[PDB]
Amino acid sequence: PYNKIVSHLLVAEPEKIYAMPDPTVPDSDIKALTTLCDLADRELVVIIGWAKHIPGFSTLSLADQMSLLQSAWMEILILGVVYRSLSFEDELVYADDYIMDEDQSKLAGLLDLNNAILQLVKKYKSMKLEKEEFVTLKAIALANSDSMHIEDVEAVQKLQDVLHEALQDYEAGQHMEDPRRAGKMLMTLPLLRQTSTKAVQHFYNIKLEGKVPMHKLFLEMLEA
Amino acid sequence: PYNKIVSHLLVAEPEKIYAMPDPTVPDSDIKALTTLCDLADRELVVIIGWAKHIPGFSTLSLADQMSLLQSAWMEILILGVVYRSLSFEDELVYADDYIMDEDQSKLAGLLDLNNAILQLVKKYKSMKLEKEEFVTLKAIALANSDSMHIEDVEAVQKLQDVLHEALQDYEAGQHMEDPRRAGKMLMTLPLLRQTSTKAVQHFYNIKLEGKVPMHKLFLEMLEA
Ligand SMILES: CN(C)CCOc1ccc(/C(=C(/CCCO)c2ccccc2)c2ccc(O)cc2)cc1
Ligand SMILES: CN(C)CCOc1ccc(/C(=C(/CCCO)c2ccccc2)c2ccc(O)cc2)cc1
Repeated sequence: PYNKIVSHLLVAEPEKIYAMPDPTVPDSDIKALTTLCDLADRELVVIIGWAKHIPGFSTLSLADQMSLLQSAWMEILILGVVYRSLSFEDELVYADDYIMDEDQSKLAGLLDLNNAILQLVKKYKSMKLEKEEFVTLKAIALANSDSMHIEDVEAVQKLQDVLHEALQDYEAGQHMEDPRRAGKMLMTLPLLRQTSTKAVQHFYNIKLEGKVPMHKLFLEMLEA
Repeated sequence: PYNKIVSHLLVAEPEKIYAMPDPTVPDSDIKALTTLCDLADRELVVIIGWAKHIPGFSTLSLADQMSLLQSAWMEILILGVVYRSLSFEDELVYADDYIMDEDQSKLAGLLDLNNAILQLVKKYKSMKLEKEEFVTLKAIALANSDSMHIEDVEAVQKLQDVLHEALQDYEAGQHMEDPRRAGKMLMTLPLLRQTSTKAVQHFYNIKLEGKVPMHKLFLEMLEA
């Protein structure tokens, strides 16, 4: 039987979300970016709800909740896309109704970025990443997000340790064939940070945030 | 059984390299970058030599050797500065004769970058990073560098496994008090990737490679 943290993360895992592109609009770069914005906004709503079910998270200060989300939001988005794309070949499943191939990535101006995201997909395919590992890694990505402005270092570090421990216990219980599997999972996190870093700077480069700063969006969602 | 890997990493460890900045040139933005360029080039020579001592490295093809180095070189340079800087406060020690504080970083346009490196120093200070840990994470950084051009994926995966095992063996025998210490060390690698990624982008933005691309320098250094 799974440890309570992993099983809790499984029940907290949000339902499928759809991109729902406008069928009346001819495919273009603008259409793709519009659709991705629409998708991401819907996702961010449930990601904030999800974070508040990560044990420890809701009892941190508003400031610390905000810092972790500010630093990790794109990693969580991308990691979901990666998990969704595992049974596919050279394709990114943003949603069940929105799957982007190489050509479509080029048109959207996302080729180099999604190439790196396909690297992640490739690496998780060979490790045969399970859903339990995925939700836990997502939580760890949030907690291990390296914000510069943490107020309660001990609480955040305890949260990291709690989630690391949960991973390690799951691997000890479910993958005795590989005593080093948990560490292999943690070693995938640098490429996640890398691509997320490049995504976030592309995000600001082309001004997809709009007229309202992310900080202001998160504060709205967190105190709703 | 004995594990010789950490021991050979320790004997493979290069000697101190000195900046030797010109004592007749006015302390300025240009002087810093010149000092760092000339130090880094000498550092990279011993790094290539060091990498040749990593078991499995030089049995890779030249293309894969070059590919790991292309992806990792800045992480290796940075982790060295980080380790040299652990007994210092809010200062980065590029060499024994070249230490840079907050004000010198502004002069050189490196503040945002060095604040992130100091963030790494602060994290390692708290865990009490040991030399054995340091050298092994350097080796892991090389092997886990996520190059997109790898030919023999399996051999590179094996090298990662060998080094990961070494760290875990080391942690198990020497830090029984924390059964999760190896994983904590691995969770420091994202911030290093982030930091390097940003430094390499800056590297190219201000065009410090000069008239000879880094891959050409590596080919040259590897053939000597
Ligand atoms: C601020 N709000 C109004 C809009 C939210 O903005 C976003 C717009 C797009 C994205 C996304 C991407 C895809 C990145 C990998 O291909 C992006 C990032 C930067 C520039 C262009 C596109 C995105 C990523 C993952 C998703 O599951 C959904 C959307 C994430 C957020
Ligand atoms: C061909 N050759 C002249 C290339 C020179 O390459 C370098 C020049 C400088 C650097 C270095 C930095 C410091 C980064 C952290 O503070 C840098 C990077 C980008 C832009 C400006 C400075 C550097 C980093 C670590 C070192 O141990 C030595 C030098 C690294 C490489």
